[PDB]
Amino acid sequence: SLQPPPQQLIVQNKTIDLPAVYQLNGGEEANPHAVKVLKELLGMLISIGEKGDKSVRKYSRQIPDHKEGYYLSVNEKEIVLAGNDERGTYYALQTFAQLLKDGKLPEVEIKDYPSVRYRGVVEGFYGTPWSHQARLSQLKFYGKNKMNTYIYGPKDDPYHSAPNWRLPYPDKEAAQLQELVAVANENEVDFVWAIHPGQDIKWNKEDRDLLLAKFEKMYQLGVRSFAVFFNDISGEGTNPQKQAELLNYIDEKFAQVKPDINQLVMCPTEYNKSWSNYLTTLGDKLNPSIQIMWTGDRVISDITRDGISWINERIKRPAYIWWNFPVSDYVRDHLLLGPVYGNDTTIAKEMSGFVTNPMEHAESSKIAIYSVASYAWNPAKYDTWQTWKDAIRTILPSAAEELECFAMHNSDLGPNGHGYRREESMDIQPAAERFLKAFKEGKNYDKADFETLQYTFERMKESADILLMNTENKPLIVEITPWVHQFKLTAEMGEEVLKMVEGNESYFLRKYNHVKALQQQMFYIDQTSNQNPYQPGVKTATRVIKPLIDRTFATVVKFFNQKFNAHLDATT
Ligand SMILES: CC1=[NH+][C@H]2[C@@H](O1)O[C@H](CO)[C@@H](O)[C@@H]2O
Ligand SMILES: [Ca+2]
Repeated sequence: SLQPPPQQLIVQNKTIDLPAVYQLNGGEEANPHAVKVLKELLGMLISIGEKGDKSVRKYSRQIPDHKEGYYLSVNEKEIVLAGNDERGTYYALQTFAQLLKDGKLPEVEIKDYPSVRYRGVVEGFYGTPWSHQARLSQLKFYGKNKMNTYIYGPKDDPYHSAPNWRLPYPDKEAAQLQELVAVANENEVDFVWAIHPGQDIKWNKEDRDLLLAKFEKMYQLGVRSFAVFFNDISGEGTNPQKQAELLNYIDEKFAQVKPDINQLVMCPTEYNKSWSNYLTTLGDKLNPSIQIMWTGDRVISDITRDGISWINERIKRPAYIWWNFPVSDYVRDHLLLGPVYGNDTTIAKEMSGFVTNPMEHAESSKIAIYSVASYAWNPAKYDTWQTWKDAIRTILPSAAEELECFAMHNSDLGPNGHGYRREESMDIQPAAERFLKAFKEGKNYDKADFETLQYTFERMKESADILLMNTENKPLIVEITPWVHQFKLTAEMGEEVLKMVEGNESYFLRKYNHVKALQQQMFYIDQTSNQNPYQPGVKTATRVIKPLIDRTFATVVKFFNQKFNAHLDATT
């Protein structure tokens, strides 16, 4: 199992021992970051190097001729880790580290390279920006999954957006950015520093000079890739001719002047199909090397063949995709922990880049991020479900089943202004649907369904309790804890409500009162946890499980009230 899966893989059904004695050719000429991964993992010859190095001369026809490509070979006689370029060598090592299992390797031959040129993450959501420690952890994770791109653009950073985009970062923060940049470098990730000036930009010399001075300060802190964001603004900063002129100016006086600038990227104001001469003005005027970002047919959407042709026709270049999932900044009471799916797997050539805007919950986003990394590297082989399982097992190996259970009932967004939904709880959804119907109509429910609902609530309780106490990824557990409490409460409510379904008039009373107490505890968590100004609270298992419970409760309470002439409160 390899994530992302390589372009080409031939496996020989033999295994070799990681050599106790070995001879390393190329250690001094190969990418230092790749050599470092190799030595920590470690007579038999091992050859490491970039094409052009004396170490790998014998394999140069083996090395794929692609940016970031690599040839990797393991057999009983030798090991070869040969990049087409320095980052390709590092990528060989990240594949190599996954082959190693118990001091053993399979005999293989891999030729690999990314299908999409830029792959990664844009921290571009509304809400609490990622902590410094969060970001350090992200960048290690990106290099492991061959994501080469991190776009730094937290809407609420005042040195990124209006009005202090004009001011150098204060010393403390600048030292932090500088560390991020060094750590990105170590993990072969391009730190792309974004600026968001359009809300108060003046199309004059004063503001244009300030923007270049700011980019120059960022250059001094090590930054080598840059973006200019014009998303979600109003006023004169939306002018497409002015924007293109600015980006072209930046390109002419900065990106073409410095020896080593990599990505120059812009996010347009009209960044999705439903929100549109703006696009053709940019496509025609903006220098061809400059990237243009795009979220799809709507603010939140998945990328289709027709959707991507539509945009590429207007911008006159392959669109650099900003995918708004798992971003939850418009449904902040939900965690979106489901599979990444819905994106067309045959359009790699029609995109310059593919990044995912994640949740404010950094560790919880690694499930989707790991999947996006898999998809963007090798879309033709992208496997939604398997990759979601591999993500979870990679992130929490000590409690993989429990995180799966929690994530599979924490996927949908609930009703929202963007109209964007995800599947959730599909496993039990038939059994749920059948159970509910047998009440609506007044018939006997199938027993197997009752038990499947029991088993589901039980596994939910187990997973909640185990996740709470897990110490392998504490930051993850801190992020999800309030939803964990609420998820456990849901499961307990579920067990008690089913017990109410199985008839004693005094037993039913105990169980009803118990359920009233559980509802109250859930109200309390919803009223005191995650109290943001927009979608306060904590909602979990909303698509299928919570309605199933609430409906079943309202039904059985009604039957009871009709039977014993009582007036129990049937609300939820
Ligand atoms: C390009 C773009 N910018 C906005 C918009 O898409 O919607 C996102 C999700 O609500 C939000 O996070 C982002 O800041
Ligand atoms: Ca070299």
